[PDB]
Amino acid sequence: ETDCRWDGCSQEFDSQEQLVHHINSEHIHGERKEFVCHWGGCSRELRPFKAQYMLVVHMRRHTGEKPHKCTFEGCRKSYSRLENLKTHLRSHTGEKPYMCEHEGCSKAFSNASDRAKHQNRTHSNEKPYVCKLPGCTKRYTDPSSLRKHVKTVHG
DNA sequence: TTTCGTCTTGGGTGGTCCACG
DNA sequence: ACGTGGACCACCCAAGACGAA
Ligand SMILES: [Co+2]
Ligand SMILES: [Co+2]
Ligand SMILES: [Co+2]
Ligand SMILES: [Co+2]
Ligand SMILES: [Co+2]
Repeated sequence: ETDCRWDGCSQEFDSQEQLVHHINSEHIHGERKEFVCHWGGCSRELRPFKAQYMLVVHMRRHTGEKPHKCTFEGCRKSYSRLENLKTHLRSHTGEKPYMCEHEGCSKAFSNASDRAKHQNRTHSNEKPYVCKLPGCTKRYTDPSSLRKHVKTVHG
């Protein structure tokens, strides 16, 4: 939010455009000696990336930049991951390209991942969002059901 | 080369919604 | 006679891998 925080760099700024410009040119762009974020609190410190285009997407965490805009006139939602914008898209249509494929369900998602939750969870059997308050033994399929409990109940 | 493509896997929030205790 | 608990979903989004452009 308007100011590099790359280790040592001190450019404050005016527009996302510029900052998210400076990074790719200043820090991520050039060099032939390995790409790693060096941003303040980076949850990976220096867990280098494989390719360097991968770092580049990562910053969008740090930067805030969701550059894949939606097209459907009127709507103005970006994302910062292509995959995402793709799905955000279908919703404008109803496109559920992604059927629960396996064992014999026939239900489908606008996207792959939600198809994989449902997919594993809804045909679960186990419930691994077990609450961890002693004298409960309360477990659910999804973090949401859990979460609601450990706080409607405990907490 | 590197980057994409698209999938897999995985860490979240807000909620409907209704059935059964 | 019935309230809520919790299964299931919608959106959120990071990142591997591995091959294709
Ligand atoms: Co900088
Ligand atoms: Co970082
Ligand atoms: Co849109
Ligand atoms: Co299914
Ligand atoms: Co509990």
